[PDB]
Amino acid sequence: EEFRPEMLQGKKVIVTGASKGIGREMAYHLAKMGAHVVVTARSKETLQKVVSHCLELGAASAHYIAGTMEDMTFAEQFVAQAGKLMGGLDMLILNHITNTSLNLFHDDIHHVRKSMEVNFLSYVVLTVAALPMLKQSNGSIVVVSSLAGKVAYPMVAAYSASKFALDGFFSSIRKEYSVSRVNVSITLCVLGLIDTETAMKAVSGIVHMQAAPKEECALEIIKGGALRQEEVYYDSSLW
Amino acid sequence: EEFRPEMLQGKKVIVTGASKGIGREMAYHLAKMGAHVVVTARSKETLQKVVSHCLELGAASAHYIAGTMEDMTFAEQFVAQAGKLMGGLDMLILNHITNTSLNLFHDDIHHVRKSMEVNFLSYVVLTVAALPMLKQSNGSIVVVSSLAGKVAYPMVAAYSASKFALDGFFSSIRKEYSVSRVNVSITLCVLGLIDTETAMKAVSGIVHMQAAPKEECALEIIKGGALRQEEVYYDSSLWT
Ligand SMILES: NC(=O)c1ccc[n+]([C@@H]2O[C@H](COP(=O)([O-])OP(=O)(O)OC[C@H]3O[C@@H](n4cnc5c(N)ncnc54)[C@H](OP(=O)(O)O)[C@@H]3O)[C@@H](O)[C@H]2O)c1
Ligand SMILES: NC(=O)c1ccc[n+]([C@@H]2O[C@H](COP(=O)([O-])OP(=O)(O)OC[C@H]3O[C@@H](n4cnc5c(N)ncnc54)[C@H](OP(=O)(O)O)[C@@H]3O)[C@@H](O)[C@H]2O)c1
Ligand SMILES: C1CCc2nnc([C@]34C[C@H]5C[C@H](C[C@H](C5)C3)C4)n2CC1
Ligand SMILES: C1CCc2nnc([C@]34C[C@H]5C[C@H](C[C@H](C5)C3)C4)n2CC1
Repeated sequence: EEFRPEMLQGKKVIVTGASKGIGREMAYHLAKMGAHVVVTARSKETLQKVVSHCLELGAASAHYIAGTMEDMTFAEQFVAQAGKLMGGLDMLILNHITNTSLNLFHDDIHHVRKSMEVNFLSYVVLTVAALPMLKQSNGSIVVVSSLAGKVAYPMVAAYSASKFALDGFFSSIRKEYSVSRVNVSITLCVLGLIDTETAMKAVSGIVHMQAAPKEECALEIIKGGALRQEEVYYDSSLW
Repeated sequence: EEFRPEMLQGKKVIVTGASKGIGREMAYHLAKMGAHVVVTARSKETLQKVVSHCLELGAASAHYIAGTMEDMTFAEQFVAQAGKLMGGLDMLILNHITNTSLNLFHDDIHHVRKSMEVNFLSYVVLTVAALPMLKQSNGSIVVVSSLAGKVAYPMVAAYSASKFALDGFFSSIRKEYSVSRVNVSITLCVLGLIDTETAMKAVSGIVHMQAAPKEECALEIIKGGALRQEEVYYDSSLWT
């Protein structure tokens, strides 16, 4: 089965970490495909500009809700609102991560914990909230992970710990979904370096892997989830 | 080259989740090799019985401290008290896990969180507490993981997630330590099914893998840590 931009046409999609970076690109991509979108992040400010340009790009719905994925109660409640706003859910793109930077690990448990809460725990919380709505549509769950979630790299240990956990968790749930009756697919994205603002600043003179375009990456994620692909790897050509 | 039971002789070792199972087996092995051991777990009474049989087995020191790795403060203070008792640390064997059982995941976020806290966070917290003592001894860290910490399996999703995190974190810290000046080794153990009491009860009649012996396991872990092996795989002869 080939991808067709129409596969997204009209679908009800949720995109977290959408105020910037790859998250925003997907929201615009989803708008250009005429989908319903609910974007979330902390920047109330930036989200509104993203919603508006989403309408201009052709989104069917284009709403936003702001709040921190540090608060599990928000993540839970947000999926309810987003489902109410759209009257259902087809696809849940889990993409937000707490800010991290390249640093040797010394004793920053605080970062290790916050990283695990925002990068891993909240995804499960959002997944638990979205599962019923997703079951009613035979929908899709999209987990945006990193190449550091498959291979441990120095200077990103805590972040790496969180992106592994997603692998362990969502890769098992996928197996349970199989012998259960759950028709919700789970696409895990293993991205290399992507030329987003925050990323490129963070790696500035440390190590160059030839980042790949955030526009093309954002689509390649959307493409995989549409095709119910088990996982997606963006520019392995660069590995 | 080969392991020699003396390599642990006199060494000051910590074993968590040592109140039973593979954790207890490691403490007894360590005493038989005549090392100093400080075991921790929640079971005050059971721990006392383990220290006693360790003295009998020939351990040099053989003490205990009781408490739950749910309280991050305890873990932090535990390594402090444990280092005073032995006057240093040579090897830190992280072995405890929160109770888990075969269950499809539905909405037990509570278990996901407790699993990450006990099976993963406390290990970092303990690792942080011991690094000075371990640097001062060019020591070793042993993280006891599962075949589920490398392959996703149904019914163990929360547990599996926690064991993946251990790999990602310690596998980087190992590489970080490589380019820093840190001579502390990190041994990751990927065990298959091991015939401990709780595991066999928890898997009974559901899963049919060839259980492997806890005595040989507990040793095969220690051998790995003694030789500063990056990781150890126990009875891979049972899976393929
Ligand atoms: N960029 C890469 O090279 C790369 C490589 C591999 C994997 N990835 C993965 O790709 C995803 C995004 O990459 P990126 O370049 O887009 O990062 P990014 O540009 O910094 O985007 C971060 C997003 O996450 C949100 N966010 C941060 N903290 C949040 C919090 N407490 N609560 C809610 N939202 C929060 C941000 O919104 P607010 O600031 O408004 O809170 C922001 O929209 C991530 O899942 C990453 O793991 C990226
Ligand atoms: N058993 C297997 O087949 C298998 C396979 C792969 C990997 N592993 C790993 O091998 C390690 C031990 O395996 P096992 O079968 O021997 O487990 P076990 O027999 O049940 O031993 C559990 C130990 O962990 C401690 N424990 C439980 N909750 C604790 C808590 N909140 N705080 C502190 N300690 C706690 C117990 O002491 P208290 O009850 O007194 O608290 C107990 O001494 C584990 O790290 C496991 O992940 C095991
Ligand atoms: C900001 C944090 C977001 C992020 N997610 N993955 C990465 C990578 C870190 C390094 C270098 C490169 C490939 C791989 C190992 C994954 C990019 N980053 C870095 C940018
Ligand atoms: C009780 C908790 C201890 C534990 N850790 N990993 C396992 C395994 C679960 C299943 C069957 C077998 C191989 C692999 C998949 C890992 C053992 N267990 C047994 C269950």
